[PDB]
Amino acid sequence: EPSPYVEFDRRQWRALRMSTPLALTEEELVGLRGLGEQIDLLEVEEVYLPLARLIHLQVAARQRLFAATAEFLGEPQQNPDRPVPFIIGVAGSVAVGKSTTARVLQALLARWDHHPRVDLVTTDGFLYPNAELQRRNLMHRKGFPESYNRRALMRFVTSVKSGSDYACAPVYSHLHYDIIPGAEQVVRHPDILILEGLNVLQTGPTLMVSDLFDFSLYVDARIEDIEQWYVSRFLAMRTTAFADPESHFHHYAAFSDSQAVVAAREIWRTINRPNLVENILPTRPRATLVLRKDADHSINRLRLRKL
Amino acid sequence: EPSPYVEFDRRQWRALRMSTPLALTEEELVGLRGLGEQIDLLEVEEVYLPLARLIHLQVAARQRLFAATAEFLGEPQQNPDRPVPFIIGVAGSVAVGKSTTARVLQALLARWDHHPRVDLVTTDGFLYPNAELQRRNLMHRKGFPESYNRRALMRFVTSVKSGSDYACAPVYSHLHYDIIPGAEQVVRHPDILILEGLNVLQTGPTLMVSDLFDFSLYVDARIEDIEQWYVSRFLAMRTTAFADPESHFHHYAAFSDSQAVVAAREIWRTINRPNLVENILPTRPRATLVLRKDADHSINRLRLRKL
Ligand SMILES: Nc1ncnc2c1ncn2[C@@H]1O[C@H](COP(=O)(O)OP(=O)(O)OP(=O)(O)O)[C@@H](O)[C@H]1O
Ligand SMILES: Nc1ncnc2c1ncn2[C@@H]1O[C@H](COP(=O)(O)OP(=O)(O)OP(=O)(O)O)[C@@H](O)[C@H]1O
Ligand code: NA
Ligand code: NA
Repeated sequence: EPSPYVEFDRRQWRALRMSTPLALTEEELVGLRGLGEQIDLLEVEEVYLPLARLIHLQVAARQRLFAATAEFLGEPQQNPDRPVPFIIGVAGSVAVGKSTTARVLQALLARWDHHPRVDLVTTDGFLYPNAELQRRNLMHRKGFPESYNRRALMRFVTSVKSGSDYACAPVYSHLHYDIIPGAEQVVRHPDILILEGLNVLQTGPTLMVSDLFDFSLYVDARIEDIEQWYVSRFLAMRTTAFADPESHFHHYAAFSDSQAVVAAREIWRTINRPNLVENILPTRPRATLVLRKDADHSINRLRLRKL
Repeated sequence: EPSPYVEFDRRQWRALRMSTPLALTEEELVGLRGLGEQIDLLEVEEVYLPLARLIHLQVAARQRLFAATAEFLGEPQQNPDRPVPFIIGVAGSVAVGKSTTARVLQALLARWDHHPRVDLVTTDGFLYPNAELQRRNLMHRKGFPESYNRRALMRFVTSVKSGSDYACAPVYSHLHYDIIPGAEQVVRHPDILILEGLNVLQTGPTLMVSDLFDFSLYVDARIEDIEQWYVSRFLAMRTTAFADPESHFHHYAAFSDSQAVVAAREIWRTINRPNLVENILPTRPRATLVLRKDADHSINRLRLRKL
């Protein structure tokens, strides 16, 4: 029976790469790869290149849609070379790899003919300050929809896509586990804006950023695996981030593999997992493209929305 | 501050009509107008013509989007003259005029160059049978999301848009207040499919028909007015539909203006109003175009989604 989707195995997907050129060194893929991630240039070749090709085919097509409305509205023509920014959403669970997926994607798309301004904005900075979360009894729901200033987030994307000269987003510090005072990321009329976060794909009683997306990615994996990835990465961070005396979680550095595992699982059980199940996963159905990962972080399956 | 929307007054909207021809007689508008509706050829000129123009501009544009994905997928070209059907959703409250709005729209779009097959499907037929509603304790929630076989509805639209040769939908009888046994509406690869219902625009934890829409209309009016329209129409039906001895509500024909008013308001209070507030109105934010009506049924304002 008919389906809005079309699935592929990596062999199948690899072939749609067609002629697409690989413009990234292995030293560059590294500065994009997050701790624990297994992405290599091969995967970028058989998976991210076709995806970049697809996206570019749609970037031009997606604008005929706006032009039409512009033609209808009698309005003049586009603004000869400052089009409606193509907005891309990247969603997925904590520790699934989306952050890397988002960075690799921005790199590939920026290295394109004529060289388009491709900005990447994570929703981290749209989290409420710890003081504000403390006030709303939310310090233990960081990552849940309500922990974000979803209104500010919407004003931001709406602004950039509505053709603004520049827009600002706050900045979150992963070292201090909090929003950075006075800091800001400025975005100037990009050609493509990539928005990455746990729920970007959420719908609601109001127009949300998921409604402004022209294309969307959802990095997926078996829930047991992600937990394994989360915990492993947690243990792994004892000698990297947590090692730093400035880290809000420096006390974790001294944990034993054993107590660190216990600590990691508890956080996952009480926070990240509930949010994945209750909020993130239910948005997967409408992702333009879903990247399914095997326990080894390898992307070997894909589901595309043809409808 | 930027907005995804752009509003118009009828004067403003009237002008976007541009050159669009009026191909409907006043005798034809009548066979489309529902009891209580005040729509006339003037309104069709200053409101429905621009709208038809807009939609046609998008019908071609919207397909460059599919072609792109087809080009990417290596797939051959479209099927030379049986394109991806353009799906249009029309939503709104009971008694707001959408049913008429939907019929007038189908008429206008069918009377177009090359003459496209424009089918209209109301979600009435996707309601569960009274026996089935009785079983789910839903006979008093007819119109609410749960009273519809939303899965069958999705299979239907998915099927038509996925390029099916033909698809079937059940048929609802307004005379018998129930689904008609063995009846079916067959839709054959339309060029445009109009889907009209109370909630068509609903989103959820799963891919829904709102997600397959290429354009959407939401007929709006002040809630107090709609109630007035509902009640008036209810009274008015004592000498038309209810007069028929076959009517499931024939007993209403004998009501006095007074007890009929009481009866009408109760139904509105307990069913239609709650559903408008809790389910329909919350979907308005994402309608491509909203037709705002003044107490006299006159459309004098419009809100278009430019984003
Ligand atoms: N305490 C931390 N210090 C630094 N980085 C952290 C910390 N916790 C999580 N991270 C994340 O590690 C990410 C890079 O790895 P990856 O790209 O695999 O992240 P992820 O899977 O999206 O996980 P997360 O949602 O925690 O970022 C950075 O984007 C950063 O947000
Ligand atoms: N008992 C009834 N008998 C016949 N038609 C009815 C009855 N109740 C409501 N209607 C509706 O009257 C509609 C035509 O008028 P209009 O186009 O104004 O309807 P509407 O505002 O959408 O109201 P409704 O949702 O009740 O159809 C028909 O589509 C039919 O569904
Ligand atoms: Na910028
Ligand atoms: Na047909």
